[PDB]
Amino acid sequence: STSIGKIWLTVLFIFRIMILVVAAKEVWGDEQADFVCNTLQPGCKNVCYDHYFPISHIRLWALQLIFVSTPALLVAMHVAWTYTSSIFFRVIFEAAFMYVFYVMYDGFSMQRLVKCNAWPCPNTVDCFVSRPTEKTVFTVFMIAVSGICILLNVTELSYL
Amino acid sequence: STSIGKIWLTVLFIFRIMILVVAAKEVWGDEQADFVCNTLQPGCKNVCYDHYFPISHIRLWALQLIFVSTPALLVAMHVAWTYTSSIFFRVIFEAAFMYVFYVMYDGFSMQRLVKCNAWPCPNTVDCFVSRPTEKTVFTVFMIAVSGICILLNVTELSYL
Amino acid sequence: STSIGKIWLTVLFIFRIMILVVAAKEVWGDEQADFVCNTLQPGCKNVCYDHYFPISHIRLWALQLIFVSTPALLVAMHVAWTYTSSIFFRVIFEAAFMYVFYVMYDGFSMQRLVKCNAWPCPNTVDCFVSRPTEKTVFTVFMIAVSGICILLNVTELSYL
Amino acid sequence: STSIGKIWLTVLFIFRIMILVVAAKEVWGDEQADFVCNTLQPGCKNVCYDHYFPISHIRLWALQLIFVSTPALLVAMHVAWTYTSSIFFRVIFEAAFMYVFYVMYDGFSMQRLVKCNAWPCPNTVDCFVSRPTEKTVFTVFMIAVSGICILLNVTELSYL
Amino acid sequence: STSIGKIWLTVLFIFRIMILVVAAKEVWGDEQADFVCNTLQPGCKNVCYDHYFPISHIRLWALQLIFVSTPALLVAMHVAWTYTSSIFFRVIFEAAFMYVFYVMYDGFSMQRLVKCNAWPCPNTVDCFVSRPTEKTVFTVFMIAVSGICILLNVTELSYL
Amino acid sequence: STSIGKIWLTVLFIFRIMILVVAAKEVWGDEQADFVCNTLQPGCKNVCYDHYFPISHIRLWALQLIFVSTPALLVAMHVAWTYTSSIFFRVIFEAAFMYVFYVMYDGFSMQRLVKCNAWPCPNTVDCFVSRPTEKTVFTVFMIAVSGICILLNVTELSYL
Amino acid sequence: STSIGKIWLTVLFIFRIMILVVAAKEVWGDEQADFVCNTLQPGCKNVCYDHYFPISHIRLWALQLIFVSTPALLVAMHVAWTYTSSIFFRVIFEAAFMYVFYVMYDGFSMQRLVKCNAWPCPNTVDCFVSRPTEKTVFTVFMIAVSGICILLNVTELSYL
Amino acid sequence: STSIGKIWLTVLFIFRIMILVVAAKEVWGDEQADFVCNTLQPGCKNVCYDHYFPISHIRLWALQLIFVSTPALLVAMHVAWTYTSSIFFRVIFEAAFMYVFYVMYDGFSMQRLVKCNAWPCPNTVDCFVSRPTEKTVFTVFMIAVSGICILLNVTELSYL
Amino acid sequence: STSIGKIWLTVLFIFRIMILVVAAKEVWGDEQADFVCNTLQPGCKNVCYDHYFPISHIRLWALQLIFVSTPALLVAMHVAWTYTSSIFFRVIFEAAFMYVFYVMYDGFSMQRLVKCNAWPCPNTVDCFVSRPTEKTVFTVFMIAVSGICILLNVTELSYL
Amino acid sequence: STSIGKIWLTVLFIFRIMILVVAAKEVWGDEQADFVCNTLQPGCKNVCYDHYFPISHIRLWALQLIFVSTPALLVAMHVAWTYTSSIFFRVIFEAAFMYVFYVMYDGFSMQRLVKCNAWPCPNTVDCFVSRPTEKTVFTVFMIAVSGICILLNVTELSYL
Amino acid sequence: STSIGKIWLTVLFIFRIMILVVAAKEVWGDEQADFVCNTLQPGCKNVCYDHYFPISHIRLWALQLIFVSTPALLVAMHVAWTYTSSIFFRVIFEAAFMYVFYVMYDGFSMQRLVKCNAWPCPNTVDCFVSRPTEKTVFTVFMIAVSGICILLNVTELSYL
Amino acid sequence: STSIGKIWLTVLFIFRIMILVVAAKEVWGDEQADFVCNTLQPGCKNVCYDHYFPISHIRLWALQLIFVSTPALLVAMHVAWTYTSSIFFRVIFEAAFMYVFYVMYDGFSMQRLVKCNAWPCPNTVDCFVSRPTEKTVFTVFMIAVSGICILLNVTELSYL
Repeated sequence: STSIGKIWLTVLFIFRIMILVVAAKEVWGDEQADFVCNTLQPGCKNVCYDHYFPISHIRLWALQLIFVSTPALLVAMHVAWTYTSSIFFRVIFEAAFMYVFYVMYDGFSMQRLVKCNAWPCPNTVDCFVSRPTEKTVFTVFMIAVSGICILLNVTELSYL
Repeated sequence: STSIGKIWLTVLFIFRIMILVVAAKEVWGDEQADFVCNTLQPGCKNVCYDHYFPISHIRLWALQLIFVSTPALLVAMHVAWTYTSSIFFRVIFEAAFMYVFYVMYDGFSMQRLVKCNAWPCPNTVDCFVSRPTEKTVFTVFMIAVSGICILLNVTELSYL
Repeated sequence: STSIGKIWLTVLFIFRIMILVVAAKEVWGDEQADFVCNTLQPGCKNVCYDHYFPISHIRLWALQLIFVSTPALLVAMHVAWTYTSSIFFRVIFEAAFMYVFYVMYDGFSMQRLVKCNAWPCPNTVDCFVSRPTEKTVFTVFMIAVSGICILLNVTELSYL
Repeated sequence: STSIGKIWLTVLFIFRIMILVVAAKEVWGDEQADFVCNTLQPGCKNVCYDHYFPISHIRLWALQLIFVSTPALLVAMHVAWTYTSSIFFRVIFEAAFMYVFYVMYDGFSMQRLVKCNAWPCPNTVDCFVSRPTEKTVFTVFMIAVSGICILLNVTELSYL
Repeated sequence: STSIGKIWLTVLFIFRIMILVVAAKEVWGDEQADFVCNTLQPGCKNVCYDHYFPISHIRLWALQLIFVSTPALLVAMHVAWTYTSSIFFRVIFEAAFMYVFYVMYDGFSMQRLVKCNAWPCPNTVDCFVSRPTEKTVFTVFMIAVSGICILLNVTELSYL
Repeated sequence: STSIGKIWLTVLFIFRIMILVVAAKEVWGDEQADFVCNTLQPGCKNVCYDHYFPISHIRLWALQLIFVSTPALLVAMHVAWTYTSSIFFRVIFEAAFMYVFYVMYDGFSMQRLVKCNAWPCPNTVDCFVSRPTEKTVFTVFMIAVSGICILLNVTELSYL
Repeated sequence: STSIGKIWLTVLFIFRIMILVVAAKEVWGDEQADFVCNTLQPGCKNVCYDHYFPISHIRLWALQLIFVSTPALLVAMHVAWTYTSSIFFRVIFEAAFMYVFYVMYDGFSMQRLVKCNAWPCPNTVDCFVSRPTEKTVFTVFMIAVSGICILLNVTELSYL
Repeated sequence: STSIGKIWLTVLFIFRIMILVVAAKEVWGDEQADFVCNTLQPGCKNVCYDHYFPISHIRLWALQLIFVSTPALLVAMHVAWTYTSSIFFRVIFEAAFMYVFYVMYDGFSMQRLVKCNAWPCPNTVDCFVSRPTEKTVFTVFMIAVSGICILLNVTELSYL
Repeated sequence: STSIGKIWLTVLFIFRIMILVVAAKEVWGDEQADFVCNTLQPGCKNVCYDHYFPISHIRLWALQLIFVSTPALLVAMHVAWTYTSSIFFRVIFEAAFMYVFYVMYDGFSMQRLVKCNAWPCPNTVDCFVSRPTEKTVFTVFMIAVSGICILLNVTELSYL
Repeated sequence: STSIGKIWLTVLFIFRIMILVVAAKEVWGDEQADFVCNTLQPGCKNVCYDHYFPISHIRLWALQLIFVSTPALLVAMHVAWTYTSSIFFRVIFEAAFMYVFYVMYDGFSMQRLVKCNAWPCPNTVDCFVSRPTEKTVFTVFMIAVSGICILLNVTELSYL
Repeated sequence: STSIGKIWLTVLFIFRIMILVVAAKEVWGDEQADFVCNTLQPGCKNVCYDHYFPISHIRLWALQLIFVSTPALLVAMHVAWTYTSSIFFRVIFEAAFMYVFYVMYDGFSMQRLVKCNAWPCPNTVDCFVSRPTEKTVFTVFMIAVSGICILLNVTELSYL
Repeated sequence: STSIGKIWLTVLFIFRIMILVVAAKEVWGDEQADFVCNTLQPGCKNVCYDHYFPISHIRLWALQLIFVSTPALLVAMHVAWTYTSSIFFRVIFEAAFMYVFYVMYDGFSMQRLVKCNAWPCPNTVDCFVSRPTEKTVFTVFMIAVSGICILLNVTELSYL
């Protein structure tokens, strides 16, 4: 009847791990040498990439998995009331990274072209990103599992 | 007499894993720097590659292995009627990825040449893909095991 | 007196694995960026490489190891007459890959130079392959163990 | 009431490890070929990089994890008074690496541009670093866990 | 008094493994892109490298470790006179690879420069090899352990 | 009172391992393509690098760890007076590699610039090395642990 | 009253010469190395340039000046009825080159961009011409003087 | 008293010629390959150069010398009232080219940098012109002689 | 009635000169650096150009003008029967160069593409020539004047 | 006794002409493509060259020859008191260009290296000029003849 | 009867001039940048070109025309026996340059390929010359006129 | 008997002119882009070329022709004792340039290789000059005519 969510959290936990490590260092790994900017100006590349990518998706997520897994290893070793507390933390972190995500990345749709008007860059330049479609797809999966994990976590935290 | 399919599913499960990991990061790994486009136009490469490859085969498959393996880890931990349910999910996911596959990739035959008429690209350009033959071959194996796994799954789900 | 072949099959099984993984991703890994074609024509490289290498040796072999190892994991889990059946499959697969091998690759001697007259390629071009000698050597070892495994398998399948 | 800090130290220990290994060889790994200097002068690159990066962050930290983990493996095997000693060492090392860190790296804010006036380099050149923002972020996390680990360690060493 | 050689063989076995894997894919891994030939002639590189390196040292050795380790896994599983037989094979293989080694590689001293007069190569060209000194050093260690393993193996096979 | 050194040797043994593997293939791995020589002369690079680096630090050390770890696996399996013998070997090897180290590498301070007057190289050329500072630092740590391990080993070998 | 046209013909004759030789080998001289085509395909340049420029303006004109000046040197040396004949030829040649001009060059407005779909050229490529504006301007001057020379020539040939 | 201007016109006529031919094909001759634009975009060069240089100064001037010299060769051959007419034409042409000059070229001060936002050019690019100072100087001389020639021509045409 | 041909020969003589010198060093001058061959093979360019262009058109013609003008300067200075002799030579030379022309150059139509299978050139390569159309046009003019000069020369040599 | 200076002025006039035209377009002609600046920054070349060379020596001189030759063609045609006037102008122009010369060019010694800190140029860059010695030499000759021409002109203008 | 040779010498004198100046700076002018050597070795080009071309044909000839024309301007101005003297010099110079020619240039047939084994050049390299055929042709013409001029000069010097 | 030298001076005067202008701008014209230095160091080229070529031969000579021709135009216009004076100047200038020549250029033999150790240049570099042989040859001719002109000039100045 209740606490099926424990299962679903384990399922989605392992799921998220596998979604990352498989596509982890085989999608975004090449996202420094594949940022073709249409200029001879040295440095404009690194500037624009730092501009539109303060953090790469995979790092944010990996952190999110840690901060959301930390209450598990927290509640495991407590002694040799706390349940609901660790679970509430498990809500708010998740929600936080989702927020930060949408703020840094207007929506869940990578734009093929990105303009750029930083300093080394003389004027508005046109820099191209790698495989925006596919990254968008993986975003949709991980935000989806995020929303699920939230909703379950909220419901079973509402057990009264 | 029946439930030999449990064996065949384990066999083909491990099989599919081995078919991937062996040829996984040793076939498609070089499928970004081996997409020779016949133009000086910057960016046309990444655009055309994103066009004809929203997702690389191996990612789709890896997902398919997860969504089809999830009902196993689901049914394993249930308590400390559901059988047929997890099995039916195990059908529909498999079939789904096969459909998505054929839609994104007209048939199971990579074309050596691909034309391209996106934006950075001035007109219809001629971009060449890497090793289309061999990838086609591996597609045939994995779709084949897919069809098998379906057919078994349907039959033994038809046990009445 | 008999079924020493079980040992020899285990020995050669592990042997073949070790011959691969050692020289696996340390010989053929560089066999895309080391296919020097004497032309400016874009794409002629990928075309000619796909022409004379529909599959790289290591993939064929890896498959062969799987299809020949599958009857082992097959016979292991059967219940919780079949022996000779799994063994006969173990013959015919092995023989098949040897045939396919010799057909795709006229004999067991990589030619240093390969001509090529596909479409992007204007006329007969001269493309050079990497380390043909050494690959030939490893072919000789793996076909050799193949012939051995066949001969043993046939003899002990002839036990009557 | 007391020695909850043992937990928190294990938690943050494993935490720090995971923060590193995830972003370890996927952030700073490319920090040699992504140091774009605006000069033709050979060697000025390596000179300026050695100048402003005598050590890369990750090495310093990794050492810090070892010197701070060494008193654990020290106190574990002692026989087959020392507690407070190993703990005090565990304070002073941590504090030391924090100091060294702030000295080598004026504050916790990587500057996008760095000037350079070493020998091969004719005059003040303008060299650009990769992803200064993101590295700054990870610095903030690891110094943060550092300050926590200090404060706990000091308090529970003040148990009297 | 006798069969100390069993120890010494285990010691040197593990030794040889460690000498390889450490320097294995960190010395010879770059021995394709570091074969600087002083010509514009396409292909002359791959030709000359195949000429003076039919096999790279590490492959020969790895094989030698397998053929010399095979009699161990052979004698281990025999039943569920042979001792001296497996040991004699263990002699002759070792000696064989030492012979093949000295034949392919005149002595144990890599020459910095190598001339080359194959076909694509118009005339005698001057091709430079990478780090000949260091490879020579590792040759000396592995041939040394080889000679030791031989001598022990011969003596204790002479036990009468 | 005595044989605390057994602990300290285990501590520093594991320490040295961790100092290597962490910074092992993440510092010196790029020390072939980062040896910028100020000449068009082909080959002068490989010549000068072989000149001033007959061996890279990490190899020497790795060997030293093996030759110094070999008396441990030696004394472990002796039967199924020797103590002091294995320990004395454990002294002299350590001291040897320290000597060889200082001879090949005048002191423990990598020079940023290195001149070179070998054969392909027309005259005294100016070749630049990568990150000399940081490598110097790691040298200081490993020689330091070396001196410690010596001093302990000598003292407890002086137990009488 | 009449034969002012003799003057005007001398005036415009010398004029046309000066308009050419001044801008002759200082405008169109660089119209081979300034035909930037957006493709790597060898030869597509020369093909497209030959396509849209069977003849460069200046050659056509120079010929026109010769064929229109030939009746002058013709009528000069006749002996040591013909007047109207040489004059009529002087009309029809002029008119002819004007026609040929407008046919080869749709109007008197060089287009900045020119597409091209010849053979070496894979598909419709985008080739850019040099200084189309300025050449258009000089066309307007020379066609203008052409129309004048015609009109005068016709009128004074209509003297009856 | 009057018609000193005939002298001054001959003086300045020959002057202008000499100012051109000396600096003619030794200043602006290199003004196609010295228009460094900060972009990889093919064609943007020719576009921007055609934009800000519909005509190069020297052509405009050369024309002006012809149209202003034409009334001289006109008045010379008139027969074998007209004076003031040829002189008035000699005014209005001169004034015209001065006007056209100032319109095409905002003032007599070449700007070192010129932005550009034409079609091939993705956005506002920064293109650099060659030796803007020196060309400005020669403009000042030729406009100066122009103003003089005007003023004299007007005065002596005002002879009544 | 007769010897109008003297005029026509002077006319066409001066004509041919003017057709050359105008288009002389402004068409074929760039016919060495505009022979784009689709190969990296050094030297294949010069080989193929020497193959299909033993002589450039303009040289052949220039010679023809000299050998055909030599009988004029011959007959001019004879003293201080011969007429028909110098005229007959004037026929046969002209005819000769026309023959040689058609032999070296199959017809009067330059082919855009030329294949080439000389020695440095590995196989049949595809080399592109510059402006084949326009050169063909000038050939048609000069062969045309050649045929005229012949026909006149033959007729008036047939005066009897 | 007097007006030998007329001779000396003709002598030095023709002299100066010959000194220029010989070394004119054979020294400074290559002074745009031989201004090697040690930076990748586009445009910094043209900027720095315009900075330190507002005018090339030869232009200044050529002007000086014209303004100093203009009083000759002035005094020649005066009619069909003025002597001293044209001669005084002949002094002041000469002196003027000498002044302007020394101002633009600190002394008569071209510096091999020139630093530069204009806008595109990030900081003080090091740009190298071509053949500074030789240009200095020719400066010394032309300033020398200048001083002579002055001194004579002043003396014979002081005839009273 | 005699001294027709005066004519023939004038004819061939002017002839030789015209053969040169036409093909003079339009054949050998590009014979420095069209000497494609198949090596990366800097300098080997200039070395090999200096080796096989101590002097270019056209220089030798031009000298020969001067030394053979000098006795004409010699005999012209003698006063305001010598005839035969100037004529004999006119023989021996001509013959001399023919000898020097054949010595420097084995025969009158340029070889397409030339090997080269000078110092910078590591070993026998293969350098390709430009248009060897055509230069050979012009050699044949000029040596031919040389032999004629000799034979006439000898005969009419044999007038007795 | 005497003043044949007037002839010989005219002969050699015109000779020297022709030797220059023929080989003038067709030998040394390419002596800036053909100074191949074996270094990446920017600027070292221009430095070394300025070092070993403060002046190119042809300039020195051209000056020498002017200073030695100036006494001719001097003595021509003297009026509308001086003879020996102009002739003595004609000696000393000639001798001077010969001296300066031998000083700047150790002897009359251009060395193929030239070392260089100026400032930008890090150490002794190896720079290669173009066609040293041929330039040496022309030096021998012009110094030869120089010595002749001297000797004649001295003798006939010794007429008493």
